[PDB]
Amino acid sequence: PSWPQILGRLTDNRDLARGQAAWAMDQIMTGNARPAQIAAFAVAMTMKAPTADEVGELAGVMLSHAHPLPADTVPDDAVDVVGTGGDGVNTVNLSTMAAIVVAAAGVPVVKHGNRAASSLSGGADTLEALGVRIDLGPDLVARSLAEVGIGFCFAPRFHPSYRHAAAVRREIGVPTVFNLLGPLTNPARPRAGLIGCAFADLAEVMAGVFAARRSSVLVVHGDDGLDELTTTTTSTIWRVAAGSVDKLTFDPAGFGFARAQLDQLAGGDAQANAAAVRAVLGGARGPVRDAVVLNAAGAIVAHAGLSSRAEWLPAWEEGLRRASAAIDTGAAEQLLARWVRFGRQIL
Amino acid sequence: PSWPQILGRLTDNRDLARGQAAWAMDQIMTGNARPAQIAAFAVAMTMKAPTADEVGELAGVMLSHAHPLPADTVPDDAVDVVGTGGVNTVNLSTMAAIVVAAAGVPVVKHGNRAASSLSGGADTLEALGVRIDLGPDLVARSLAEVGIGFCFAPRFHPSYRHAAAVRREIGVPTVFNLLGPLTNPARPRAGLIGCAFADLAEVMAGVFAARRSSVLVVHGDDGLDELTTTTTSTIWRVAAGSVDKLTFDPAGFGFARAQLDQLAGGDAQANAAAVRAVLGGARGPVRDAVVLNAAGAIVAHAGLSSRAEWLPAWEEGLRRASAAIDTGAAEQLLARWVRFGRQI
Repeated sequence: PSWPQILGRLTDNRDLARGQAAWAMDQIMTGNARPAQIAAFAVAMTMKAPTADEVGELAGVMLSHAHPLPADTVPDDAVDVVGTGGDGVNTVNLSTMAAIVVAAAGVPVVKHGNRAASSLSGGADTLEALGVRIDLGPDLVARSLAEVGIGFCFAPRFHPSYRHAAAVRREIGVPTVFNLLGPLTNPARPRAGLIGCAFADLAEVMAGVFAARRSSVLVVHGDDGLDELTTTTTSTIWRVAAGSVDKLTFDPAGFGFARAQLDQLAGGDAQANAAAVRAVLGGARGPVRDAVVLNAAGAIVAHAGLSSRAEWLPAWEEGLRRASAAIDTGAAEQLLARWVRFGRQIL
Repeated sequence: PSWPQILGRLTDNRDLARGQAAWAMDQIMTGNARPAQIAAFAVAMTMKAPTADEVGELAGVMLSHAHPLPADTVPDDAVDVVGTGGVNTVNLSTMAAIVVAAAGVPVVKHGNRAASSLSGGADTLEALGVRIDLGPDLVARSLAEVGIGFCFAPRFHPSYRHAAAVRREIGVPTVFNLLGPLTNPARPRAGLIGCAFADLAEVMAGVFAARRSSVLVVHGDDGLDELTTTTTSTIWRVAAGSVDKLTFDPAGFGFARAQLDQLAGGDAQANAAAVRAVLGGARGPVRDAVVLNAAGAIVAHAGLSSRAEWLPAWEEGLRRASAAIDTGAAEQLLARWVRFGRQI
C-alpha cells in the first residue's frame, strides 16, 4: 500500500481494498503520515463515503494504540451516551446530562471526549465547571466506575498517538470521517450505548460497525441535523443488537411529549451550561429535561438489549420511567455530587 | 471567506461562489495556507469536479504571482504543445514541440523536473543536452534566436513551491495537474493541449475560450493525453471565445491504427533515444503520433491569423510537420537549441 494508491482509489470514488484503511491509520498513529497525507485521506474518505468495513479498520487500529483500562475494571454492561457532533447546531450538552441520569438509574456509564476548542462549552468543559475531575489515568477512571457508577476517559490522555490527526482536523475545520471515530474508540470499550449522528447515511454506517462488534446500541439521527434525540422533531433510530439491525421511525409525540423549538435547547458558555445541568438535575421541567429523559431512556433500552430483546414500545416506556424516577427521586443530583466528591478525594 | 467555509462547500459537492477559488489560490500562493489546507482543497476540488470558472480563478491567480517574460519578447503567435499526464506522453509532446518550431512556428514550453523514474518535460530536454533553467531574458533570446524556449517552473513560479511540495507528498493527481498548460508564464495564445480525462478536457477548453486563444484541447478516446493513433480522439477546438467539440479520426489522413503500449513515454534517457531516432527519420507509430500532434499545434497556430478551414489546415499542418522531420529541419533545430545553451 501507498498514499498514491490509496488516495487514487478514493478520488476515483471506489471503496478501498481490505487492509488499506488500516495501513493508512497505522501511518497516522505512528507519526509517519505527513499532515498533507492525513488531510488528503480524511477528505477523500469523506467525499467517497466510508463503508462500515473501512471505519472498523480505522477504529480498530486507533484502539490498538490506545491506553486500556485495567483488566476487569469495566463492568460487562457499561454504556456510552455520545454524539459525533451537531450539523451547525449546538445544544446544552444533553448527552452529558443523559449520562448522569443513566448512571443514576443503575447503568454503569463510561464517557470519552475532549475539551472544546471554542467558548461553546463541550460536555467535558461543563463537567469541569461543575467541579468534576475529567483528566484521570486508567486506574482512577476504573475506581470512579466502581465507586460512583460513572467514569470519563479524557481523549488526549488515552489516545496520545492521535495528536497528529487532531492537529490536522483543527486546521481543516470541516467534518470528516474522523468525526465518526470518537464513539467507536471509547477506550473503556463499552458494549452498549446511545450514539447520535447528524447524517442519516453515516448513522447507518456506524450502526453497521456496532453490528459487526455485536454491540447493543441505538444509533440515532435527528431528522433535523441533531446528533441526539429531541422533542423538536421526529428521529430515525437503528436498533442494533445480536449482529442485526432494525431501522425505525421515532416520534416522541407518541409518548406524550410536546413539540419544542430548537432554540430552547441552545448551549452557551461553561457557566451557563453548568447552571442548566443543575436545573435539570434539581427537577426543573421543560424541553431540556424532556430531551435528557429521551436520550437517557434510549441508552437504557440499549443496555437492556445486552441481555434480552424486549418489545420496542414497552422497553421505551420502562426506559422513560427509569430516567424520570432517577431525576425525581434526587438520585441523578446525588450521583453528580458523589462524582464531584470522588474527584476531590484524589488529593 | 475561510478554509472551513470553502472546504465545507466542496465536501457538500457544491460549486464555489465567484471569488472563493481565487481566495484559496491566493492563500496558497502567498505562503498562508497550511499543508493540510492545501491538500484538503486540492482533493475536495478534484472530487467535486472543478468548473471552468473555478479553474480560471486558480490559473489566473497563479499567473498573477509568476515572473513574466520581458516586454515584447514573446511573438504574438507563439504556441505550447503539452499534455496534463496519464503514464505520460512527454516523449510525444517533446518531439512535437521541436518539430513545430522546425516548421517555423514559435514554441514556448513550460515544465518541471519530475521526482519519479517517469520523465518530466524538463528531464527529457536535459537528457538531450538542452539547458533548461534559464531566466526570463535568456528564454526570450532562445525564442528569438532558436525559435523555441522553455520556462522552468521553479524559476517562473517561485511562489508555487508550497503547493508543489504538497502535490509531491500526496502523489495522487488533482485539479492542480490541470493548471500547467493554463499557467505557461510566456502566455502563448495558441496550443495543442492534451488531457487524459474527457470531462476535464472540456473544463480546460472552457478556460481557454475565456482567453484570447486558438487551442485544440485533445483527448485520445483510449485515454491518451494527446491525439492518439490507436483509435479516435475528442477535440475541443477553441477560437474566438467559442468551443467546437468534435470526434477526430486520423485514419482519414491515412494513419494506420497503432497499439497503446507503442506510444507511451519512459524515463528521460529512453525518451532522449526516441527523440534522436525519430528526428533522424525512423518511421513507425511513435513518428506517426509526433507528426499528428505537431500538425494539430500547427492548425491551432493557423487559427490565430489564417482563415484556412479545418481540413485544408490539417492537410497543410501534416505536410509541414512531416517535412520538418524529413528535411532534417527538426534534427538541426534541436542541435541549434543545444548549441545556444552551451554558448551562454
